[PDB]
Amino acid sequence: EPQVQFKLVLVGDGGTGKTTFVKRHLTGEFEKKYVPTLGVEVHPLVFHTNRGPIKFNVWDTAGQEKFGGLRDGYYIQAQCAIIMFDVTSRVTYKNVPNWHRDLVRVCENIPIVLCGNKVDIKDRKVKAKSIVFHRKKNLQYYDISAKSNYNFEKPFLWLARKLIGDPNLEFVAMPALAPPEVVMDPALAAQYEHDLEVAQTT
Amino acid sequence: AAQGEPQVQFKLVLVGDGGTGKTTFVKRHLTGEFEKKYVPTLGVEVHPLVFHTNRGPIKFNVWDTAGQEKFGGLRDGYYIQAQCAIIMFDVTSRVTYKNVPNWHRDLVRVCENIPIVLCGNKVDIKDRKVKAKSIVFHRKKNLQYYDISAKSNYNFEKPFLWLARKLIGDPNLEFVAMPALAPPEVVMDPALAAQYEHDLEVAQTTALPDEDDDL
Ligand SMILES: Nc1nc2c(ncn2[C@@H]2O[C@H](COP(=O)(O)OP(=O)(O)O)[C@@H](O)[C@H]2O)c(=O)[nH]1
Ligand SMILES: Nc1nc2c(ncn2[C@@H]2O[C@H](COP(=O)(O)OP(=O)(O)O)[C@@H](O)[C@H]2O)c(=O)[nH]1
Ligand SMILES: [Mg+2]
Ligand SMILES: [Mg+2]
Repeated sequence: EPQVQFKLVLVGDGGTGKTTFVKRHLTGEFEKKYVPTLGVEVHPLVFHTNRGPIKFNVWDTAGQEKFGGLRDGYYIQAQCAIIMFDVTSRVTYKNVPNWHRDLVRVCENIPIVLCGNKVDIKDRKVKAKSIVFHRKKNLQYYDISAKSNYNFEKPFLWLARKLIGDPNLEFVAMPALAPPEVVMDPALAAQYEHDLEVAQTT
Repeated sequence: AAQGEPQVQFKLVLVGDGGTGKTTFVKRHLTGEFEKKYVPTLGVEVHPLVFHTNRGPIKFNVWDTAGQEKFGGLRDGYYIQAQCAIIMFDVTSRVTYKNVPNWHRDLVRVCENIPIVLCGNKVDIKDRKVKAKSIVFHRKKNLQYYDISAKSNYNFEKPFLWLARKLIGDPNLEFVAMPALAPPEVVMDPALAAQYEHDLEVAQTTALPDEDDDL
């Protein structure tokens, strides 16, 4: 018996929280592999479902998105992807169409999740209403906070259900995660769950 | 004290045009059909549908008509004190889907804002007429849509699980075992159903806003 494993490419502008988000899964950070010529650290994030164990091999840049775009060798053969932006910085959100264009060019029809990071910060600029355009392009969306572990499992559980072809798949146990570095205010979480229902109802 | 401690129970009214499959749908729960009670003043059968959740047992008292919706509207006593509802139509007959707004408006006049599920029945029939493209304009205030097939038991538990989450105020509530159901009288194609479920989700997002200024 082999191992069920998928290549996942994590992309988005420099400074949005890609490396802080991938590093919450403790054992994946411990067993990571650095490949200098591709400009990547591949993290093996194992998750335990009701039908057995699965492995997401998450590709995280080495910081070469700050002064340029990514090569075709980073994208080739990916089976799924995450695009990230910061919700306190509008320029990171406006570059989302161009990250999506690269994924489509090299990989065609793969399941992709869009993530808005840094929702623990009070003065938010990009809100639920501005994500409607991306949902019409077939991206799935979640509000995330990498520092407090808010909604960490959501992107990986939606991607596992799509790939396997089972809408009733569940995780039976959570992976060991880095302890929260900030508190996710509970009044802000309830308001943002309300914003998303109002924007996407009907 | 199990008998002293009451029962959690809700009145559910089941409404929609004559011939849409309401009686057939409510009869799939076998113990509900065996224990039903007749009310002669209003002409209704009340079926006690028991479901077992992760926090314990609950009971939906379903009020099914005796066919007086075929000749006209229903009296005020049928609707009074309902806590939730189901509105049904037939996907091979377009006049039943066009009367959906009139059934909704009767509900809100007597009962105001109770939680409602809209069901499109008879998705086992090959030549389907009302599809997902036409259905995604009706889901608005306090309402949810599910495709359904009463003869094959397709999606039977979905309307009842969405309503229990809304009535109790618990979005993580689950059913821990299924009720005994009448054995299927026709097969629902598994590849057809998944296609139909994906069609509703993509029709959802194509109807949506994209108009600046929304609060
Ligand atoms: N408060 C807060 N700061 C965050 C969060 N995610 C990232 N940051 C900050 O954003 C900066 C860049 O993070 P980094 O992981 O290097 O992002 P990357 O360049 O996309 O890989 C750092 O100062 C982080 O501490 C978040 O969830 N909350
Ligand atoms: N094939 C099929 N026929 C159905 C289904 N539901 C209802 N019918 C048929 O539709 C007709 C009306 O059913 P009935 O339960 O009397 O509906 P009511 O008047 O709304 O209470 C009958 O001939 C049923 O057998 C279904 O899921 N599949
Ligand atoms: Mg980085
Ligand atoms: Mg009937």
